[PDB]
Parts: sequence; structure tokens; C-alpha cells
Amino acid sequence: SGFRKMAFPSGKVEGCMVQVTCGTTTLNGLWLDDVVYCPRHVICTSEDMLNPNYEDLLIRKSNHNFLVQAGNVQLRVIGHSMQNCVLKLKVDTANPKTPKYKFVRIQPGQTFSVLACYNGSPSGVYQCAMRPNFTIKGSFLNGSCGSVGFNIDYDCVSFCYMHHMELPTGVHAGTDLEGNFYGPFVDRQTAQAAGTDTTITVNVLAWLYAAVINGDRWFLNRFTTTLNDFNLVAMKYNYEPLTQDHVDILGPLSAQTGIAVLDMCASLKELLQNGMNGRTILGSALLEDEFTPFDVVRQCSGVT
Amino acid sequence: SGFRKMAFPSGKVEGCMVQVTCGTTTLNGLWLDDVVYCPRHVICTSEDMLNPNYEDLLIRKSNHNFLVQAGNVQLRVIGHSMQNCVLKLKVDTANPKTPKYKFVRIQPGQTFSVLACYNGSPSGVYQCAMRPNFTIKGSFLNGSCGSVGFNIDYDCVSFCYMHHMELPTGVHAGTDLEGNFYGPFVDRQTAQAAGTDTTITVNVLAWLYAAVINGDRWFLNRFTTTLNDFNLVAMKYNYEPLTQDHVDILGPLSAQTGIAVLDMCASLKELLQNGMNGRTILGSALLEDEFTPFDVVRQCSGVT
Ligand SMILES: Cc1ccncc1NC(=O)CC1CC2(CC2)C1
Ligand SMILES: Cc1ccncc1NC(=O)CC1CC2(CC2)C1
Repeated sequence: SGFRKMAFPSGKVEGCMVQVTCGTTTLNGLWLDDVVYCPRHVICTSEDMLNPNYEDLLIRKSNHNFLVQAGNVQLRVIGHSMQNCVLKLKVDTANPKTPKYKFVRIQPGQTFSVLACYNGSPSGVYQCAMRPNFTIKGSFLNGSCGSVGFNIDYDCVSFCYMHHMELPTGVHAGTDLEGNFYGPFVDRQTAQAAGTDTTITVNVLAWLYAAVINGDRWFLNRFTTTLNDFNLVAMKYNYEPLTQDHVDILGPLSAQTGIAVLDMCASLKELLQNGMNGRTILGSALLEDEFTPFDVVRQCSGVT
Repeated sequence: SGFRKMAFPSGKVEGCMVQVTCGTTTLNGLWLDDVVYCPRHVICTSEDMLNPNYEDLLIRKSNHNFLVQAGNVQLRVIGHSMQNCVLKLKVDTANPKTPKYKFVRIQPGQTFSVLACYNGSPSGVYQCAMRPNFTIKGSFLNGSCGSVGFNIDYDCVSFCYMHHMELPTGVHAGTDLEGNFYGPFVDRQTAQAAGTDTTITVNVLAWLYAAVINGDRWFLNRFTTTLNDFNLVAMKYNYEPLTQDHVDILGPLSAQTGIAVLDMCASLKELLQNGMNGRTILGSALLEDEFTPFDVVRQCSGVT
């Protein structure tokens, strides 16, 4: 009973968090095996920020300029390299707390947990969705750069995001663990357009199924729709078009509840057209799109 | 930038989670030092559930009937005692991962993080508020009993909640770590009334301050109110009466934003009376009461 915006347990990720300082800037690094991953903007200074020449800035840096501290102990840096927008600092000690891990590039609409950190120390954990426009609506302050996003399949941690930047609009931008930015963003202090965002339709439908599973069913109606009719409504309301692939991923929830995917789409159509009429669904007065169908199945079945 | 329902990092609590089996029932236990804490209903069977005689049920149990497993290794139980609604199983090994900890009994309206577990394994973490009526609106399934709620001050974990039960209404009830239920609840399979719940006024005000700090200010008006006028509105809308103690706790947020507490109360008064008019505050279409003024200060300043 109950449905919460649940994050993965952050323990395996806390054991990887380190502090990285270069010059006067301190941020977070991720220590996996004998490598420390961090945003390359750690090598910048305030004059360099509007358009840094990272190649030139890194050339003036030697292994001993990168101060990496894992809690109270200092790590010895024996190599440094820039891969896209990340720095990889080779250290002489493999992290004893390295969990089984993978680097993955998530798709827009997928969810993940963020372990927000400052000075290499964890402050909190929350569940995020990578927006269709490749931004995240996180909670990050100066010093949070290098905080990571991840998913956990039993004992394996799939790292998918590293935080780099806060856009002038207050939304966040970052990279995969190979330093490739999600979206069109560049690591510069420049105004950058995030694309038009949309609501993650498949996730809203998954959350409507979660609502039915947990007793909230007032929104179920006597109607049905087609993918084409629904997609006309989705276009008008800035929702992602629903495809047969999305319908297929909703199969387990459709089977559990006995509510056909197109019947659920018709409920969503009526909610989009008429609103909630002052009512709530799973304690929310808006349509929630931060739960994937996989998240709903996992939470609704207690996968550990 | 940004404001999220952030939970504490669960690492220190994951290292304490164990599985406890007695007879055919398996649930979660909390291993701190050489003691394993778990709900006493682990000793029950389906016939006993409508009104268990815990004293009699425990008498038929010996140390060897309590199977405690910490991951893959089995713990040796050398003592057992019932303290209120919890069982304390003395084990021969002190938990090497025991963090600095305290047992605390939280007040209604206070928040905490829950590490949901099944079979001694963590599945997820979320931030909760203890409702004014002493229930929690969690996400728990069969097997989650023994999952705990906590807060973290730097390196010290204050355990405040242990999950015991799901009421017929889908809301949750549990105890402090001395086995005292929060609320009038008893550990029996009986329909139990939770009191009339109210909205945590001080927390909504704290969240309105967080909204202003993060750029959402459309709700700020040209009005002010008094504690008495505001409390008349709070009574009508099932909000907790605001006291000078609540106003005092809002002092830091009032000082940061320069918005007097009574001016913020007037904004809340207008939102209660007129609604949101289809608008949102920090991505919510309802008034959020799960952030204390302490949570807002912590998140808004990046305390680790
Ligand atoms: C201030 C803040 C808040 C939240 N997250 C991140 C930040 N930090 C930044 O965005 C500054 C970085 C971006 C850069 C040009 C390469 C320097
Ligand atoms: C089924 C479930 C779901 C979520 N949380 C908890 C549960 N479990 C229970 O409430 C069963 C317990 C309560 C008892 C009388 C003493 C047996």
C-alpha cells in the first residue's frame, strides 16, 4: 500500500564519493577502481568561465595539482586525462568500496537516483527523470558538481549522470560518465537554450496504473480511445506521442490491473481535457511523469 | 537551484539491515551493536493475528527459533526480550558497520527518511512526514515490517521509526525503537481509527519560503494577517494552528528572504481561500507539508 517517489539505496554510491580540488575550485569526484571521474570545469577560474579553452587549461595542470580526498585520506594521482567533459584522474589505490558497476547512457524519459554531494560528502538522495529535452530538474547548489545519477539492478550500479551545470533557467545539465553532455549543452557560462520539453506520456500512464493498484480509481471512465486519437490530444497538451513500444512496455501493468492500455489512455485524455476538478491521484494534484513502467512494477512488487 | 523531496543518504542504515525469521514469518531487523531490533509480530501465525497474546507466543520461542541473517552470514542469538512492541535479540557479534546512533521519538509534523527493505535487503529510500495523527503515508508491502525511519546529523543516525503495520485505510503505523507505537495503534489485525489528520501549517510555510528562495513567487501578495486571523482560516481548512513557537522556527527563512512570517501566512491564507488557479509551486499543484523549516534550511544551504 502506498506509492512514493522512491530513490535507490545510495550506500554503494556513497562509498565512491570523493572531493576533488584544483586551484581554488572544489567539487565532487566519483572513485571507481583506480580512477576518479569529475567535471572538467574543476580546472577553470572565473575569468575562463565564459568560454574556457579546456585543452589549454589542462596543459598547465600536473598530477600533483589535483587534490583528491576520500573522506579523511588523500589519494595519490598518477595520471590525468580529459575524456569529453570529464577528467579521469588515475590514482595509485583502487577504491576498496567499488561496487559492481557499469557506465550507461540513459534515454530521455528514463528515471534515476541522484546522490547530491558537497565537498565529497553526501547530503541527500532523490529520484529524477531525464526530461525529454535532456535537462533534469534537480536540487543542486554551488559545490554539487560531480554528484552522480544512477540505477541499481540487484548488486550492479549503472552510473548514468554526472552533474555539471545549472542553466540560467534553474534547470540542470550534465553528462554520461564518458563526459558526453545529455542535450545540446556545453560546459560554458553562457545562456543556453534547452529544447521544448514535453510530458513523458508512458510514465504518466504507468503512474495511473500505480494509482489503480493502490486504490485511487476515481479517474477511470466508461471510455476508450485509439493511439491516433490519443496522440492528437497528447500533441495539444505537449505530451510525448505514445507508440506501440510504449504500449508494449505497459503490458505487465495492463495485465495486473485488467485495464487495457487504450482504456487507460482514455482516462488520461479526459484528465488532460477536464483537469482533476480539485481532486488528487496518489497525493498529487498534477499528472506525475517521473515513474517509468519499470519503476511502478519494481515498487509495486518490492524488488530489492 | 531546485527543490526536491530529498531523503538522507541511506548508507549508514543499509549496513544495519538484517533478515529475521521466526516460524514461517520473515521480516526486517535492525542490527546495532550486539542487538537486533524487529517488530514483535514476527512470532505470530495467521490464527493469532486478530488478537495475539504476545507474552504467551514469546514463551514458546527460544533463542534458536529466531533466524537472523545479515546478508549471507547467520548471526548467533544468545538472548531475546520483548520491549513494548519490539523484540530485542541479543547476538554474539557486534555489527561492524554500526554507525554512531541514537533512538529518538519524533514529534508529529517532523520528517524522516525511510529505507524500505524486504528480506533484510534495501529496495528504496524516501522522505516521509509523521502525520499529525501519528500515521505515515509510506510505500510498504508484506515483508517490509522492520524497515526503519531515521534522520542524520553529520555522522549520527537518529532512528525514529520502525514499520509495523498497514491500517485498512492503506496508511502506515509503527513504533519508536523502544517499541512504543506512534498514535493509538496496537499490533493486531483489527480495524483501527487513525485520528482526524491535519495539514502541517509550519511545514507549508517553510515550503513557501523554499519556493521564494528558488524563484517561484507568484503567490506573494500585498497582504498581511495576524496569528488569530490566520488561525481562523487554518481551522476552516483543517490546518494545524500556528503558534509563536512555529513563527520562531521560521525566523531563519524569514530573515533570508526578508518576508515577514505573518506576510507569508497571508499568502497561505489567499492560497487556501482561492486555490492555485491552475498554477504550480515547486512543481506541485497542492500545498506541500512534508518539509520542515529545518529541512528547507538544510537543502537550501547544502548541509552534508
Ligand atoms: C552554481 C551551480 C548550482 C547548481 N549546479 C551547478 C552549479 N554550477 C555551475 O553551473 C557552474 C559551472 C558551469 C560552468 C561553466 C562550466 C561552471
Ligand atoms: C501487509 C502489509 C503491508 C504493508 N505494511 C505492513 C503490512 N503488514 C501488516 O500490516 C501485517 C501485520 C500487522 C499485524 C497484526 C500485527 C500483522
